[PDB]
Amino acid sequence: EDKVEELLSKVYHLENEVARLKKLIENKKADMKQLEDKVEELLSKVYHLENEVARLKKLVGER
Amino acid sequence: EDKVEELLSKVYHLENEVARLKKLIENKKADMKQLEDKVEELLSKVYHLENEVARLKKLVGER
Amino acid sequence: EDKVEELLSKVYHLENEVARLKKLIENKKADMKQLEDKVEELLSKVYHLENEVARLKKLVGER
Repeated sequence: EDKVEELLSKVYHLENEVARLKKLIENKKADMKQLEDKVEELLSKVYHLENEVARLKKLVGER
Repeated sequence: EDKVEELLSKVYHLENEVARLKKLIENKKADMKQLEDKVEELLSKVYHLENEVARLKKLVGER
Repeated sequence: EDKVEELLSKVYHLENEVARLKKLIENKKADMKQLEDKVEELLSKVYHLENEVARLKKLVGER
């Protein structure tokens, strides 16, 4: 093929691949956000358990 | 340089950079999957601790 | 427009979009690293709570 057609085809292929990757990145970003939310909730559930365990230790006099 | 050579070089550089980024995205996706698994396990370990703490509170009569 | 100008413009647009995506990927990688650290800490906080709960169960004789 002539070089101009070659180039047009390679550029179009790149445009489609960049679009596909941009959609994947976006999806990974949203997945990360959801995971970050779950980790923040886990941090709070753990802190609550730490306080409940401390209170049980005080009740039974465990140092 | 002539514009056709310029373009061919810029396109090749883009192809290599898009490949490199596609491999990075793929790697980030797999890392996310593994992390999601660890977070699901943490959710279960926390729920189990919540049940064990509740049962201890009942045993000692802690409201 | 002539095809050479067309191509130069499409290539420049691709270069800018690839740069933008590379910066997003990099940012997602660093966010993942920070999240992985928080998950490793959560794993340790959970293990510690499991040991504290086990010790409380032994103290009160709960099987």
